[PDB]
Amino acid sequence: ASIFRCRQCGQTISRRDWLLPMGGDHEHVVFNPAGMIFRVWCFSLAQGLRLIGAPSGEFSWFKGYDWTIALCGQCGSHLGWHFEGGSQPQTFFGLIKDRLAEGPA
Ligand SMILES: O=C1CC[C@H](N2C(=O)c3ccccc3C2=O)C(=O)N1
Ligand SMILES: [Zn+2]
Repeated sequence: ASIFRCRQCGQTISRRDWLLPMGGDHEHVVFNPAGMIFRVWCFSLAQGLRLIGAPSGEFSWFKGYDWTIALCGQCGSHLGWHFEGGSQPQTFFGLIKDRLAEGPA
């Protein structure tokens, strides 16, 4: 199981080989201001998304990064966020682990 697809429609999104240990773990669990919990997996790279609007620094979970919502490009399901404007790396993807399906290439 080396590739991740959108759990709702099957759109190709990312790969196990593209997981990124930010802060020493690719997995981060975080809460938004509405108290929703997200088990976030960091990826260096993703595809098949649509990044919505312009970046925002408000409530950013990752120091020095601004965020844009990442929808599945096919079905519109909220898969995570694209993070940017930071350093080493300048950008990365934080994707919600239970909204993805993992399986064979
Ligand atoms: O790093 C992030 C990404 C965006 C995320 N976020 C949300 O998931 C959310 C839902 C409702 C209102 C405001 C927010 C918000 O800033 C958040 O809390 N931090
Ligand atoms: Zn989808």
